[PDB]
Amino acid sequence: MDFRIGEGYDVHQLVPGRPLIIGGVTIPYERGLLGHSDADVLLHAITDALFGAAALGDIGRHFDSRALLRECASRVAQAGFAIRNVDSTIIAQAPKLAPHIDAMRANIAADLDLPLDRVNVKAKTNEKLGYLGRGEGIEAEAAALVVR
Amino acid sequence: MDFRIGEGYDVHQLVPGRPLIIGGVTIPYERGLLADVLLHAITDALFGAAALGDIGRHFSDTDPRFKGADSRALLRECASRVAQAGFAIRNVDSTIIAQAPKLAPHIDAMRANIAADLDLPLDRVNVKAKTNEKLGYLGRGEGIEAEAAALVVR
Amino acid sequence: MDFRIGEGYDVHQLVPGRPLIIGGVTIPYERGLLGHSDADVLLHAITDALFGAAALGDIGRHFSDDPRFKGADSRALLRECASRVAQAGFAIRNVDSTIIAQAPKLAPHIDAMRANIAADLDLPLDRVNVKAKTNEKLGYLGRGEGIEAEAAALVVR
Ligand SMILES: [Zn+2]
Ligand SMILES: [Zn+2]
Ligand SMILES: [Zn+2]
Repeated sequence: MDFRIGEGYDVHQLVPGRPLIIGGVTIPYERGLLGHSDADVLLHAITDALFGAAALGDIGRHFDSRALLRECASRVAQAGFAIRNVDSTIIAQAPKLAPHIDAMRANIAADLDLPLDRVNVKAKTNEKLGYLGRGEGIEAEAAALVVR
Repeated sequence: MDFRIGEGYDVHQLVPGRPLIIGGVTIPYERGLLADVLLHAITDALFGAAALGDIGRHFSDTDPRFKGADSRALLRECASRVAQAGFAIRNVDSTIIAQAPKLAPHIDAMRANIAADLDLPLDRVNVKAKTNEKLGYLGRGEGIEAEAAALVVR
Repeated sequence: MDFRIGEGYDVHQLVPGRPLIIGGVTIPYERGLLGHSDADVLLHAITDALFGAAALGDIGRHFSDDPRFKGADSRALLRECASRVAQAGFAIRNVDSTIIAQAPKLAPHIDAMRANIAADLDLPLDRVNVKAKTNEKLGYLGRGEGIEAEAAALVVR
């Protein structure tokens, strides 16, 4: 009954010459996300939500973004926590994300050793507003529930 | 003891020539949303907690089953789907971010609409109001955002 | 087993001539956050998440941007928030949060922020978390026009 919640945020710029990788899925696109890692904004947001729920700090303190997510899960477990569920949203004007959501969920559940029914990924546009609306970047946000 | 959490986001442009409807409430104002940003966010948080995908998967602008549906009917159908999936709703919290108009006078009405649609006691539904301190498109009154969190249990 | 969750958001402009106070920490810097109170964006977001979890409205309902709160210490506001949440019958189980800022560097101050929040909520450190982010050079955040914070809280009645 010792439940905890975590919340995470990430954003990266969309630039020429990078592959677009979100939720571990390589999505055909003219630009990709800019970062030191592969810049997987969704996995990063979920990673931060998991560190937050476990009160283990953040991705900046601790560190392929799937390997990092798998290591995050290891650290959460090390602290005595079990992951109960993850929910998330990706915000991008383009490209279309719906065809790729199922693969992302499958990847996240594998990396977190969760059944598919405890993992969720939602897709949003930003209604043409802000840097998101202009296609300058992609945001992700996440929530995680854990228990010790 | 099988609890789950969900989170939701929505945003729309604020322009003259549309009514302003938030949380099922029509608010007198010179501009409107181009589109109930609060109900959408809550709807998405509930689907998320149940791991049922999102509002786009359930209620396609394509689908004829829901053409013209009010954001409240969609919220009600969301809740029915959440229950059949085996989940009971424990609470909802949310924030509306808008530079104008003032939203405090309307909060109890929004809470009442949401609690009704989700068949929840009023004290398990919360709506919070923020400005964006004149920063960004929110700050310029070009759009309004909402965010939501939901706790459920199977 | 009567758990509830809350979520919070805040933002303030970054301006010359103001103290920069985040998570109760006074951070040396040429600019500070603008607000009616001390404009502690992180404590405000956490305060809203707590009121939200307890279904008690928001920081605007409880602490109106009244001369009673000009210059107000946002740690005193957070403690009063916690007092009201407890009066409503709720116990706090944990808090998580994120600060998004182009500058200054926040990592050196995070542990102090966590300690302040934990003291104010009468929680052990291992139930309080503060994460620091940049906005990867995007938007008004990327231009340093303001600082955002967001929070999540779990409580139980
Ligand atoms: Zn990232
Ligand atoms: Zn919407
Ligand atoms: Zn504030």
